[PDB]
Amino acid sequence: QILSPENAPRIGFIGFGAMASRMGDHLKTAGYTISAYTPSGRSPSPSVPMLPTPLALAKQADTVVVCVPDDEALAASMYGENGALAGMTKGSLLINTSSVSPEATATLYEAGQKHGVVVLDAPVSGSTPEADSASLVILVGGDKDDVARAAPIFDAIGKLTIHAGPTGSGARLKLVINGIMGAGLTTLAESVAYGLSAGLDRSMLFDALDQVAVISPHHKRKLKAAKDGNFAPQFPARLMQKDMRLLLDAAAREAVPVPTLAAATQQLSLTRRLSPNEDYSSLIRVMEKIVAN
Amino acid sequence: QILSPENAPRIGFIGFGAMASRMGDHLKTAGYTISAYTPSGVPMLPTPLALAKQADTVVVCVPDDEALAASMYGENGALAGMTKGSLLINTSSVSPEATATLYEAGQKHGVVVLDAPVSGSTPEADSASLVILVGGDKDDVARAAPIFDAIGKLTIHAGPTGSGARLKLVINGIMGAGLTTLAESVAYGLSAGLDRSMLFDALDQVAVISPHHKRKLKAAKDGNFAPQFPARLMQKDMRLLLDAAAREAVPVPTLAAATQQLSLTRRLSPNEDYSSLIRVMEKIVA
Amino acid sequence: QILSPENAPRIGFIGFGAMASRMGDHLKTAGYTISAYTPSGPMLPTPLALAKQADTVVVCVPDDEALAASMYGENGALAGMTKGSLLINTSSVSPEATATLYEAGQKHGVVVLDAPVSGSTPEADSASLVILVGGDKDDVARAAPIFDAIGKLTIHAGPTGSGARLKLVINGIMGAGLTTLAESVAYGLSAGLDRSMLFDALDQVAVISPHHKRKLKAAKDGNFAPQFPARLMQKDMRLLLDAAAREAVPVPTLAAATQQLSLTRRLSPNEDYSSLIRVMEKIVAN
Amino acid sequence: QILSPENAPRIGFIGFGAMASRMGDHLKTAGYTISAYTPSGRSPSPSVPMLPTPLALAKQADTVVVCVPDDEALAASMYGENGALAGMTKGSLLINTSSVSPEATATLYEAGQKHGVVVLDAPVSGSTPEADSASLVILVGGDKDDVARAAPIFDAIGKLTIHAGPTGSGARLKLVINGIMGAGLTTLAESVAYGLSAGLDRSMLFDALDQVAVISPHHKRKLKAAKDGNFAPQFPARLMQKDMRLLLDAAAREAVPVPTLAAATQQLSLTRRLSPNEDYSSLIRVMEKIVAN
Ligand SMILES: NC(=O)C1=CN([C@@H]2O[C@H](COP(=O)(O)OP(=O)(O)OC[C@H]3O[C@@H](n4cnc5c(N)ncnc54)[C@H](O)[C@@H]3O)[C@@H](O)[C@H]2O)C=CC1
Ligand SMILES: NC(=O)C1=CN([C@@H]2O[C@H](COP(=O)(O)OP(=O)(O)OC[C@H]3O[C@@H](n4cnc5c(N)ncnc54)[C@H](O)[C@@H]3O)[C@@H](O)[C@H]2O)C=CC1
Ligand SMILES: NC(=O)C1=CN([C@@H]2O[C@H](COP(=O)(O)OP(=O)(O)OC[C@H]3O[C@@H](n4cnc5c(N)ncnc54)[C@H](O)[C@@H]3O)[C@@H](O)[C@H]2O)C=CC1
Repeated sequence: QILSPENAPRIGFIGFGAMASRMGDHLKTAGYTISAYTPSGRSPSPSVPMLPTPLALAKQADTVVVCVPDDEALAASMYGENGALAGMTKGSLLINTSSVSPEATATLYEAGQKHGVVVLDAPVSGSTPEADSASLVILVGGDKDDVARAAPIFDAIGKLTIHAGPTGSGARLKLVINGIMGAGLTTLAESVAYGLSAGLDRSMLFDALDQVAVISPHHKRKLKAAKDGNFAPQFPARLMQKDMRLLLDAAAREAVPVPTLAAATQQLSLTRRLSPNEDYSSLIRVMEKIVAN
Repeated sequence: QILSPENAPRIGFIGFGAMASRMGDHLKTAGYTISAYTPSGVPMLPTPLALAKQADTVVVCVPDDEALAASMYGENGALAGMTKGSLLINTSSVSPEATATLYEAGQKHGVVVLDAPVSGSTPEADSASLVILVGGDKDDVARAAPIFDAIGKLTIHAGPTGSGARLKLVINGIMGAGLTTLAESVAYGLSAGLDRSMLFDALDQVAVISPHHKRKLKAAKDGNFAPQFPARLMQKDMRLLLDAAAREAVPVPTLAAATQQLSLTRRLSPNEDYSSLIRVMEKIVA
Repeated sequence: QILSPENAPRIGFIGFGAMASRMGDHLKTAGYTISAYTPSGPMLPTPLALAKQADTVVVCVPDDEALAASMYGENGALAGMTKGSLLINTSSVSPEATATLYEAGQKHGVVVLDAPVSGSTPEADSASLVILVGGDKDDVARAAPIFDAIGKLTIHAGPTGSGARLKLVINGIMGAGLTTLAESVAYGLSAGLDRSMLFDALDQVAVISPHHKRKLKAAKDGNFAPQFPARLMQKDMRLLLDAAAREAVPVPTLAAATQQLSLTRRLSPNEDYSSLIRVMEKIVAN
Repeated sequence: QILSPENAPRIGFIGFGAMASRMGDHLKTAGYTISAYTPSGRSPSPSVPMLPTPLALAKQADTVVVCVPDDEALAASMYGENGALAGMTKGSLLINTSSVSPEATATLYEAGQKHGVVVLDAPVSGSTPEADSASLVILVGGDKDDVARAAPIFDAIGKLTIHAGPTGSGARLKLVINGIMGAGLTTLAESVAYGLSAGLDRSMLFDALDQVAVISPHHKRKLKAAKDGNFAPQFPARLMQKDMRLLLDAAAREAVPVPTLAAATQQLSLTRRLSPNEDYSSLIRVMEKIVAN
């Protein structure tokens, strides 16, 4: 039952990008055999065999991990003529680490039920540095017994597994954390922009904010990087802004007013428009440029 | 000219509330003689003038621009009682305009005014772990160092006059919008069916919430909004920041949204901690 | 080719609510034979059965999910229409749902016009709707008798998808127009202005739209009988914000308005979306 | 008592810019004698006598009308030995048409009481085209008997006098109306921007929006001008954004949450930063440039 390497050695990835490839390396170290599918056929890992379709990927894996950008990519690869779900055996596990909507999560869970496949919604908190060090925090929705089955996989890629509740709970908890992260950055960029506009020395201001208790450790790391103009993508603007769009849609469906998060989303739209592929913290540089002019 | 206890033993306070009384206690331990004036009435003095006449250094801790003007200016105000060459230290959270007015007025009296607001609330004042954010001349900041060292753990020299007031506004914005962001995000999670205890405990484990805001979240788990920084003062600070950002023509939509949420917070409970917005949002969702 | 009563007398509706019924009254007067399907309950049992006995299909459903439920599959409307026929979608749905339906119609040889309308139940009563239509010029001309009977003006917005997009533009203006007015009134009341003075004064200024002045007059009397319910206005705002995020366009005023309309929907989903005026009055009155 | 041209022919202006000079022409037509003071000594009407100080203006005028940009300009010319109040005679009327804060309004009313001068806060709704046609709406605070005294002056410059309440009521009603105007424009600019970003033809879209009932007559006029790129200053961004700052300060003092107005203010800050002196409707062009990227 437990998906240890002896019981279920073959883990197939649907999607194999910045996070998934780093996850795969820790799973390979833990004793699993890794394979992957991507629409392009390329991936950052040359030694990982590539399968031609999602169906072919699923037909030769014991467990499937999904790590795709959005609802549309998830639907493109799980359903249809060559979709992954129909390639899985009854009683097997699908682990979705993608950041997708509650609706996409419910659709996949239901489709899994029809095929006899248990789908865990297990998005992660942490970016590429945390993927590198296997210090991700797994946010998982599903039955306790199914989370237990996946324990060795979660343990290999992360430092902590939070059982958020039944199916859908992991996806919702991820949306919560994404909103905190996105609005924390827009808040910081706007506050820095006011300080600079009001004449504060840039080097003094960036170093002073490293000393205050009201900024998170994640955002202090972004602020230090931004002092250096370093926006190499850990979490690109295109993905952060998509997560903000998903959160605002979910909050509207629940009829919860979230004006701070809604404002932050618009700032991250501007960030994405100006540079989709650099780190989402580049809004700091955007705001600096506004006040320079 | 350094303002050590042996050189300037008498520190007189204009305003003596939660923060100031805690600062005054730490300056007493450091060896200064504390006096104070408050509108309501440590030895107390009946007027700002009387307070400044019997003090070597004056420290101001008043709520807003209006209180600052009422106690600094005029024949019974603090400046009229001060002597050329002395220092006034304003720790109040006031506008850049009020700061510039007081600096210029101080100059006419031969008094150097340091704008030295602080980061940290009553727990930080209790433990003298405040961060002092001070604007002024390098040598005047040095004159005040023993006072700043008694009440805090770090003095940040932010620049010339007005730089401390501006840096406090920056930090206020981060603090206020950090709270409104957290309240809204928790509200979504609860509205989407997440178990309350699970959600509060999970958020204590993530790296994207500040230590300050994680403390607020733990208190909110218990419905505890006893004031450390009351909604009326946080919302006032947000009003000041948004006024200054408008005068500088800097678009700050996240801070503007947070300000409106803190207006609602103040309306519903002006005196409980500003983190009570967490409760306000829980009640909306419920 | 033209869908006159002579050439295409039978118009079948998918959905038949507040606007679709009023739409049908005018098409009846124009000489068409009206039939309809709704999931509740001349009424036909399925969308398939509806389409089989209609010459033109008009769709008026609340959201993307309802559109997909009734459009697709063996019991869906498309499975029952003939190549060369035309489906007119007047529903307020997403650009994504619009594109999906257009492509599905192509596979069946069916042209899908996205023709949402501007105007509410009073304009549907008087055939005063403005039709906002995307499609080929020749397909739009085919539908002209139908658009002329239900409305006063047909705007050809561009190719397929252009009507859906133009509707989203107009929905943003309508929604944020109301939230702006509700907050401005709220500030006025909180600052002590007489309520009847204030409502009457705003009726006389040139910066409020005729639509919003009619809402303001109704709100003066506390009348929020639904013409456009909060649940549907807030859904339209959700769609617009999703579309604006997909296009990466920053729209802070529209995003703020959406959050106020989420509160409005939560407090009263079925009253007119203008009830936010009352919601804000109650915030100010405590 | 009634301030008709017969009883009180002389009207002196403190400030004489775009609005005040147009008011002056209609008062001249109604049979008043016009004089003015500006700090610069010049005005768009070269046929009107200029006075060197506010004090000198008030000494030779029966009623004084004030039309200055902001609180700071108001205090500079009302107070002190050279100010207008020092030159007015007990029992005369001061009519302030400036858009200033409720605090500045209360200060000037109390100061006028000390001098025996009743101050009416009478800002106006309407811009330069309405001033040209005397279609202004006067929003006046004060006692009904003092409003009645000023009726012939209000009638010559406007089409409707709204008695908003006691002192301070006109200033507050002007703030209400300014917020509707400002956020009406930012709403329209953002909605147009979405439409353009989604591929709608520019000419089609501007013309289509002229046909819908959810845009005000004022903003329809701005939309037509914006199609033409015409942002000649009727109401410059620097003054609109100042008015929004005043409204958001007042709303914060009243603890009233106004998120749509707050969002609009930030958009008008960007507008002012990019072009302070063009019409405030230039945000439409700003947003078009953002989507052109
Ligand atoms: N900091 C981060 O980057 C984190 C990202 N996430 C989430 O994890 C997911 C993956 O993120 P990254 O690896 O950073 O993205 P990425 O852009 O680096 O990788 C995307 C991968 O998915 C593949 N892909 C695209 N469409 C596909 C389809 N239809 N079927 C299968 N594969 C497809 C791409 O070829 C690529 O291998 C996203 O949902 C993201 O929001 C979660 C935690 C943190
Ligand atoms: N002021 C207004 O009410 C206007 C509304 N609209 C849009 O027109 C559409 C309909 O609006 P209203 O008639 O006012 O709404 P409504 O709620 O009064 O009518 C909805 C109708 O659709 C039916 N329906 C529900 N689910 C269905 C499904 N899965 N398949 C088929 N029919 C289904 C319902 O039974 C009902 O007959 C919405 O997209 C709305 O946003 C557009 C213009 C103005
Ligand atoms: N569309 C508009 O332009 C409208 C403007 N208002 C308000 O009316 C006031 C004037 O606006 P505009 O005439 O358009 O501006 P403007 O800039 O054309 O006129 C300003 C006038 O005041 C004078 N001035 C400046 N500082 C002064 C001081 N300290 N003392 C005396 N005069 C001084 C200037 O020399 C000039 O004559 C402002 O408060 C504005 O917000 C009201 C309604 C509409």
